[PDB]
Amino acid sequence: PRVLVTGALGQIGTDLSLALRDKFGADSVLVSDVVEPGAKHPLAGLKGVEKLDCLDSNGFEKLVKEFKPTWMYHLPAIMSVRGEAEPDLAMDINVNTTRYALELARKYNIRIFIPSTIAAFGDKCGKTMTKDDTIMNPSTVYGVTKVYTELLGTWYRQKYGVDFRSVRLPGIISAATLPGGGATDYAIHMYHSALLQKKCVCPVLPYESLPMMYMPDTLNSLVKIMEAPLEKLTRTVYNITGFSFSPSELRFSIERCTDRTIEVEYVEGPAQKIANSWPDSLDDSNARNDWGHQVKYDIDMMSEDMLRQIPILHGLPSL
Amino acid sequence: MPRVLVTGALGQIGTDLSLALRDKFGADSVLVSDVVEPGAKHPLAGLKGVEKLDCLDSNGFEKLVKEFKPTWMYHLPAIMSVRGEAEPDLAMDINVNTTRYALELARKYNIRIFIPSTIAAFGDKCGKTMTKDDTIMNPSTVYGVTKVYTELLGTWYRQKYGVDFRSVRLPGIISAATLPGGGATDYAIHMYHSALLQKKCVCPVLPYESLPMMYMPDTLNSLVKIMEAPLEKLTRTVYNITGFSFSPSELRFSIERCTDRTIEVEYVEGPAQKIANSWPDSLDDSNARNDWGHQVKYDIDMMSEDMLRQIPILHGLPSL
Ligand SMILES: NC(=O)c1ccc[n+]([C@@H]2O[C@H](COP(=O)([O-])OP(=O)(O)OC[C@H]3O[C@@H](n4cnc5c(N)ncnc54)[C@H](O)[C@@H]3O)[C@@H](O)[C@H]2O)c1
Ligand SMILES: NC(=O)c1ccc[n+]([C@@H]2O[C@H](COP(=O)([O-])OP(=O)(O)OC[C@H]3O[C@@H](n4cnc5c(N)ncnc54)[C@H](O)[C@@H]3O)[C@@H](O)[C@H]2O)c1
Repeated sequence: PRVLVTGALGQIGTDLSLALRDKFGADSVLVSDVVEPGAKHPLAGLKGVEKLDCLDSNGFEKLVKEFKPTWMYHLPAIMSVRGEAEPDLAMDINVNTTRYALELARKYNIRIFIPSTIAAFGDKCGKTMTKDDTIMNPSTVYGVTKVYTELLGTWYRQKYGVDFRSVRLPGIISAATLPGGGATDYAIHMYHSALLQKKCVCPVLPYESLPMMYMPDTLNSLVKIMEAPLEKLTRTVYNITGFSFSPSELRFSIERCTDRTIEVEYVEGPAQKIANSWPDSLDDSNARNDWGHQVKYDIDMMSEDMLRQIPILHGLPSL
Repeated sequence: MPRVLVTGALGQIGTDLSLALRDKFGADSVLVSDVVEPGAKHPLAGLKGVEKLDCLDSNGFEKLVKEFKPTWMYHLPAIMSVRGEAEPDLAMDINVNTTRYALELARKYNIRIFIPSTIAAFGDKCGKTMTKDDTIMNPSTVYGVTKVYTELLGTWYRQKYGVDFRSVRLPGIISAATLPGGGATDYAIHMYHSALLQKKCVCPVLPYESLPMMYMPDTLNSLVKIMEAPLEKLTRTVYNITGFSFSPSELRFSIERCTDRTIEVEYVEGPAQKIANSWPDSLDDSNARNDWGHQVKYDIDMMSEDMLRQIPILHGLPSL
């Protein structure tokens, strides 16, 4: 198994690149992104890290000819909040990079994973335990580009036999990457605020529940789906979930683990109208039955690990 | 009176729509455009307000919009379902990129913009009988895929920027003015030609494959009416519409009534069959009916009468 990763230096890529390196060995894994890893970044100095802009189809093909992958994880995308503000970049990146990856997957017989997202759903999905097949009316361009990713991948599978595999990831929580202005990124902010003992200004409303998953469960699942025999897969795109929580549910969790009250004021920002159009929870029975998707962390296990790791990885005050 | 721009105008839909808009609103208020120039027997040859514009040329597309200042736009170019399976790269280039440019232009210059979708946007999980406006969409062609994209992108432009994006999922459209090509629903137009010529029709769709269809006069009344409707009457951006549903053998019987003779039709399955089979047999268009008055005058025999009489006149095929 020779594994190419594109968009490999962001939140998912960082940890997935290390996980795959450890399992199949550094010589069987090639990691690429349009930027280079910074000095403090976990993949710096390592070899088998390349620069590739996936918008350059010929460059893309060049790397694939040379490395001869049997597997590819295609991760570059502009996500829900950023996309609303830079839609042109969203459409370019999410539509065209994906187009080229699937064309290379067809031509060089690569098994290709491209993640979708709960942002592919909108307010007609059926908000409670959303099924794998339902109405898709996303309210963000990111979401729109991901419905397209899903349909087009599945068409490549039917038409050419391309082994296209995908999951709808819930919001993903990890320690290793600092927090942005993204929709589910408030969770990652509250951990940091609690460690610094500062005011958390949470843009998502206190009782807005969302499906979420902690990264080690995400890594197990992204490898497991791709190791599975094709024969076992009754579909190309699967909901997976970890657990649903609201920001008040997260604040509690963090208080139980720090034995100290933390400071949260809830003032809505752009993430709230977005999150509200998403499902509260997913039905992932198909992923469970077909290829063994499973979850070992609950919200309190995750907080304990997050409150330990953040001080180690970014020097915030330990607990 | 609106100022209407039509892109993709020389094709099957464009030809008859362009003429209708010219009649109704004045030739002065209608600009139409296409990547090629019209050939001399084309109904739009020799007419004013007919330009050459490649919609993949964003700069060029913008320049014409700037000069003309439309208030409405019908953005028609696409690669359709049978051709798209064979030329997928072209389908994705046309169907995605021109659409993107159109919407940006609609936003930027305040255009009410119509972009047709299709029954081909549905697949075999849609609910095959009397399919709803809102249902599972799992199209089994790249065209279908790009049209789901078009539906959702346009909708997002309505929500995010206030763009008055409007659309319908057209069924198989039947018209006489345009010579039939290789597409799925076009077996129907060929069968009218084979009958006037008294030649074999080798049909690549299987005889009992029912599909939603509509006759051009009705589709024209609907295309104009959806665009005249005031925005507050529209409960949604994308509407199903149909005329009536028929299979190849139904169409053959209907031609045989009018000709009072037998046609020869042999069924040899082609690539149109699998595609067509994944589409709805019929659609629920109640929302379109209630919201903006979508209505239908022709049935299959009114349609055959008119096709068999019109094709000779328009194209010199043997009469009656
Ligand atoms: N993190 C989440 O909570 C989450 C949730 C659901 C789905 N996903 C999906 O997982 C994938 C990865 O998400 P992430 O959280 O790692 O995002 P991220 O923004 O953290 O990482 C994205 C990486 O893509 C790179 N990139 C941008 N343009 C590129 C280009 N033209 N060529 C090559 N690389 C380019 C960026 O430099 C960055 O390293 C995306 O498709 C995303 O939609 C993520
Ligand atoms: N005809 C049907 O039964 C049917 C059904 C459903 C939806 N539609 C939609 O209606 C639209 C028009 O269909 P049609 O049947 O008239 O198609 P057609 O193929 O007959 O006509 C297409 C026209 O678009 C033009 N074109 C191609 N590339 C172009 C470009 N880059 N810039 C400008 N023009 C370009 C072609 O020259 C042609 O004149 C399509 O979006 C189609 O999906 C048609």
